[PDB]
Amino acid sequence: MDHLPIFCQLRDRDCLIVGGGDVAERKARLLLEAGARLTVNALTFIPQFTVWANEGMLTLVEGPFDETLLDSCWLAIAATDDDTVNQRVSDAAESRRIFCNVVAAPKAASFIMPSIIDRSPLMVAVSAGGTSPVLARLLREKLESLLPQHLGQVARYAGQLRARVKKQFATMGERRRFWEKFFVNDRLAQSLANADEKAVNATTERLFSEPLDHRGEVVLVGAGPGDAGLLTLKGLQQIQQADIVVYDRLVSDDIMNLVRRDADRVFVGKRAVPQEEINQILLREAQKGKRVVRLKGGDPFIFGRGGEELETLCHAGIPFSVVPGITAASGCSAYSGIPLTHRDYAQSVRLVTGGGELDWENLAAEKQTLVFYMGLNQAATIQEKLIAFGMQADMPVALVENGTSVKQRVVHGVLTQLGELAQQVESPALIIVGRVVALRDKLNWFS
Amino acid sequence: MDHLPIFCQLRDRDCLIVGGGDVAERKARLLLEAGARLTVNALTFIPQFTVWANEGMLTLVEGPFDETLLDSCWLAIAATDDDTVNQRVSDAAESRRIFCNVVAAPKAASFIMPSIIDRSPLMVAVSAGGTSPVLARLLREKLESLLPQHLGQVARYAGQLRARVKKQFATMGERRRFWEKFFVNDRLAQSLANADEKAVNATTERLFSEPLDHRGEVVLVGAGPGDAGLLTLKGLQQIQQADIVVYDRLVSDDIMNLVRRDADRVFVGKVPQEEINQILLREAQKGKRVVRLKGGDPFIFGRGGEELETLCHAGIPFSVVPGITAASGCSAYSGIPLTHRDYAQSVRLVTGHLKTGGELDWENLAAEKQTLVFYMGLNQAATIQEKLIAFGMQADMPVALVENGTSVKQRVVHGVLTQLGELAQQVESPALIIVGRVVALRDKLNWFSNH
Ligand SMILES: Nc1ncnc2c1ncn2[C@@H]1O[C@H](CSCC[C@H](N)C(=O)O)[C@@H](O)[C@H]1O
Ligand SMILES: Nc1ncnc2c1ncn2[C@@H]1O[C@H](CSCC[C@H](N)C(=O)O)[C@@H](O)[C@H]1O
Ligand SMILES: [Cl-]
Repeated sequence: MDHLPIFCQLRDRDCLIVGGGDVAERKARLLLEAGARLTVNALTFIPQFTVWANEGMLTLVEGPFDETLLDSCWLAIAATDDDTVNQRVSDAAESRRIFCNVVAAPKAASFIMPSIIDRSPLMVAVSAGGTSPVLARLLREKLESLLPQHLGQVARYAGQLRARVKKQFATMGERRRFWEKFFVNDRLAQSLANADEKAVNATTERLFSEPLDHRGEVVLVGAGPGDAGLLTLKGLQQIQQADIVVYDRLVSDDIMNLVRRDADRVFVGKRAVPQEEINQILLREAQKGKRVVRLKGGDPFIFGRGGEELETLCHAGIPFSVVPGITAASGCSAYSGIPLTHRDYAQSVRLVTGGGELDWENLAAEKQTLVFYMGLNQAATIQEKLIAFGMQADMPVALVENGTSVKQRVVHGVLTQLGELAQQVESPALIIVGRVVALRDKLNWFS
Repeated sequence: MDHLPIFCQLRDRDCLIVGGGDVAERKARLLLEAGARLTVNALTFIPQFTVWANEGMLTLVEGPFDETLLDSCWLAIAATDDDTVNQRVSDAAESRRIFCNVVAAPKAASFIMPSIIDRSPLMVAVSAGGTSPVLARLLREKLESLLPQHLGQVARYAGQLRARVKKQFATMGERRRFWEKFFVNDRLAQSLANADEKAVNATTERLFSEPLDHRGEVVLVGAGPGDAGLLTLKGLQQIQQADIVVYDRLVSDDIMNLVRRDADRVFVGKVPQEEINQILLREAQKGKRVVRLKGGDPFIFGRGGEELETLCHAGIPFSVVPGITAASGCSAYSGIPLTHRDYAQSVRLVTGHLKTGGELDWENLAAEKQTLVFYMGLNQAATIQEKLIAFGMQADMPVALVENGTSVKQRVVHGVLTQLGELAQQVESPALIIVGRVVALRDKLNWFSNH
């Protein structure tokens, strides 16, 4: 430790930036977010500064550097392109004992500005002293993955709640157990972000009433189509906080390698298990006060039977939420360079499954993009019917298997070849029909 | 933000602690490790101060608070059990514009001391600012598990190499590609921790020798419909590393706070299409990392094709990260599942207005067993009501408009088809129109909020 990190309260304190270009604008925004009473000294300003000055948000002083602008200041920043000026500013502040930063130069400055993760009042700052700014960027990326946006909201609420955390919890050990289910109860977090100050109470007293070991909720989470990068932030946060993960084949191992190692896993997909057993497993492991995560390929509410799994839980009074995901259509479209819409090619995208019967004349109408989920088997009779109902036989067709994954296969061509091309693939695969499939020869950036 | 974190260089700068107990000792240890010229001024001192002064590491002043002792200082810590004394200290630091800390009063004074995770020269600082100390330790301990031990050695060796990297690579782009390869090299990390110099050099020489890609790139990122938690991991990596971010009206302020602070942002809302094409094409010419940040998914009514079509021929590398489309987002947050059993066998994503001429194929849209989702159809609600009824759709078919779906300003109004026109008047862009029997599932699956 040769830098001491301190968290400064800058609201209504005079702070000086010397320089009027892009780098000053990024430091000025930073210091404006924190409530500095800010002056900016420069030989000229990029328009964004003249805007801020008109909204009364800071003060501009045009001209050369005047060291008297430091007379009543608490922090200084050199952010010009002239090392002579920066050196003058740096030297004017050391004799006044104003902490000072030189953007150009970590050395020869009395403070360094780190990377920040803002969740006010909660804050995390990362630096390595000027040695490795990229490595701090990498740390900041990861930390932004991991901290819910609304954690600051719950941070705050914990404030005037420490009152009650003693007249209903005696030992410091149980006191921390409560605190631990507090900061992870996203139903409280969403309730606070959405100002719903009755969902907030109903969950505040459910936290003081229910036994200390009970945290029973269900979270339906979309895994996305296969690529672990295609998970959502809230999705990742949720599978970090899960007591149990109930998952099937359609969830990739890359996604499962993200699930906390000290967490129960129930494999529920197939081997070589009807819907209602899955419903009972979820119900069962939630009534035991465990935080359940149901992980499903793609998006839960698109052919995932997500609806069925949540109406089993609405009977028994079990909280739940849904974190959506990338359905296969979106992924496969993007990772094969076949946009579902483009210009006036198609007025509508149709996501269709493969009792009752499919309406055939509807599927042949022009100005559509047909996307068939679970249709490899019925693929034979699909080419027959579309031709029989008047679709042009030169209509491009594409089948995308293991979309977005490091083994993705794409097979394209023409509607007349549809039956031949469906043997060349296996589940999970997507049939895409329409004129946009011709775009892959210019847009395919994956293979 | 309520505090601005900075990292002070304390070597040879005077600081005052006032008070002399177990608290004062802890802060004094912190300031001594940071190389400060320390004065402690207290009425009595626990033994640890006595020993520190013996070895000539701080100056002791036994007596009541001496304001003049501030006159030379960069930081003051008030650390006594007397609030009256602590405030006199805070008031003397304020008149001299010296950042001051009061251990008993996080809300008074000028700076707060965070918890520290040392991986010197790597440091992570955590604080909830006094509101939550429990979450501080809970976060601090979790962070302690994520950062390896050898992260310090990698970082120390990175600074030693920083001079060589600046002479050898000319532009900013290729130093960036050097450092990205450097910090994800697990072999190079183990060789430093094992103090194996022959292996450090071998890997270092090969790295300096690799040709680096000088080209820029453009990445279409789907921002999702609004909630910042619905961005994808890949999409966070792109905007956390991007040089320029071209964004539009339909990207929320919460998503934009996730862009790298030292990147420039160009707005394209209210600008036509062929201009966006060129501004992208122009900003990628400088060989920078251009992110085009689009609400929703970029291939569902975002004209992501038009943008990338230029660059297949202009020799620019590009790729696309998909996003949560407004349909998937609004369904999950309205309680309205898009499919369900055989309520619907298919889901239609439809545009609200066509290319001037051309009529929507209402015969097709009117078909049974499908969920209908109209994008940017608000201003045409009344005609969708008419036409659908004209082409067979029943009258009591439920409908829902999800205005601003997935944000904290989300409104949802529902009804039946014959009310579609008046429902649209009490909503504003951006809104989605959902039509079909899955809308009835709302009163059982709504978990988000009663608006
Ligand atoms: N990675 C993938 N590549 C190609 N098709 C996929 C896929 N993942 C899922 N699918 C398609 O989706 C079907 C599973 S049923 C629905 C999947 C999920 N609810 C989603 O939103 O995508 C499979 O039959 C297959 O047609
Ligand atoms: N958060 C939101 N809530 C409701 N409708 C939204 C929305 N975000 C986008 N939309 C709809 O999308 C239209 C723009 S078209 C671009 C959307 C993008 N292709 C996607 O996948 O989402 C808007 O007119 C609006 O009708
Ligand atoms: Cl650094």
